[PDB]
Amino acid sequence: KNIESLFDYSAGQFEFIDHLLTMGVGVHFAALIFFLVVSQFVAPKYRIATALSCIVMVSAGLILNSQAVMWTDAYAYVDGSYQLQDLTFSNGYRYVNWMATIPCLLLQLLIVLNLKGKELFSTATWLILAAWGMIITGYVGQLYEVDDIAQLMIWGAVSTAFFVVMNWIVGTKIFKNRATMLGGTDSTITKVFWLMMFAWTLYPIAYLVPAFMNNADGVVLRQLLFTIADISSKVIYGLMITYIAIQQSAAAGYVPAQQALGRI
Ligand SMILES: *C\C=C(C)/C=C/C=C(C)/C=C/C1=C(C)CCCC1(C)C
Ligand SMILES: CCCCCCCC/C=C\CCCCCCCC(=O)O
Ligand SMILES: CCCCCCCC/C=C\CCCCCCCC(=O)O
Ligand SMILES: [Cl-]
Ligand SMILES: [Cl-]
Repeated sequence: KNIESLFDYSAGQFEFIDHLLTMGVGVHFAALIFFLVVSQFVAPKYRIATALSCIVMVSAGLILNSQAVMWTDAYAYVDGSYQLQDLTFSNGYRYVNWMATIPCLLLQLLIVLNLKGKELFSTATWLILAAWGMIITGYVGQLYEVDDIAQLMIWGAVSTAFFVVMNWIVGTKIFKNRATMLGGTDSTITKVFWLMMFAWTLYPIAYLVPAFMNNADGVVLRQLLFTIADISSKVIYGLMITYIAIQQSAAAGYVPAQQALGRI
C-alpha cells in the first residue's frame, strides 16, 4: 500500500537506509543515557521533563530499531538488486509512535514553561487532542500514498490544518509565559519554538515524497528526511529542553543544579 514495496533497491540505497535507521537507534539510546545522568541535577518541579525525554528516546528508539529489523527482514539480494521477499516494510508503525512521542514533548515543553495545575492539565488535554488530530489524518493519507494520491493531498490538507492550529496553542503559551521563566531561559524558550517548526516541517515534505518523487531515491530521501526530523524533534529538541530545566533549577535555588552548572 506503500511506495517502499514498489521498488527493488540497489545495494547502496539499501545499505544507506539501514545505516540511517541504525545510526538513529545509536543516538536515541545514547541521548537516553545522558538524560538519565543529568536528571539528578534538575529540581523536583522540572525533573519529569527530563524523564519524559527518557520516554521519547526509548519510543522513537524501539520503532526505529524495529524498522531496521523489518528493513532487513523484508528484502533480500536476488539477481543483483534487493527485492522484497515475504514480509513487508512500512512506516505505518512510525505514525503510532508520533501518537505517543508528541504529548510527552508537548508535556516537557509545558513543564518548563511553568504551567501548573488547571492550566497545565487543560492545555495538555487540548494539545494532545490536536496533534492526535494532526497524526491520525497523517496516518490515513499515507495509506493511499500508492492507490489514491488525491487522498494523500486531501488527507495531507486536513492534517496540515491541525498542525497549523497546534503551533498556535504552543506559540501562544510560549510567548504568554516567557515572563515566568528564570535564569535567562525566557530568551532560550523562543529558540526551541523555532527549532520545533523545522523538525516538524520535515514531515510533510517527508509525506509528499510519493506525490513528487515516487521512485527508489524518493524512498531514500523520505527516510533521510525521517532521520533528521526524528533526531531533531526528539534528540535535539530534547537536549535543548534539558538545559532550560537545569538553568531554571539553579535559578530557583537547587544546589545540585548550581553545582552542575558551575562545574562547567
Ligand atoms: C515525534 C514528533 C513529531 C513532531 C512528528 C510530527 C509529524 C508532523 C508534524 C506531520 C504532520 C503531517 C503533515 C502536517 C502532513 C500530512 C501528514 C503528516 C501527519 C505527516
Ligand atoms: C543533524 C544531522 C542529521 C543526521 C544526518 C543524517 C546522516 C547524514 C548522511 C549522509 C548524506 C550523504 C550521503 C549520500 C549517499 C547517497 C545515497 C546512495 O547511496 O544512493
Ligand atoms: C550503532 C550506533 C552507531 C552510531 C554510534 C553511536 C554513537 C553516537 C554518538 C552520539 C549520540 C548523539 C547524541 C549526543 C549525546 C548527547 C549528550 C551530550 O550533550 O553530550
Ligand atoms: Cl522544585
Ligand atoms: Cl517516532
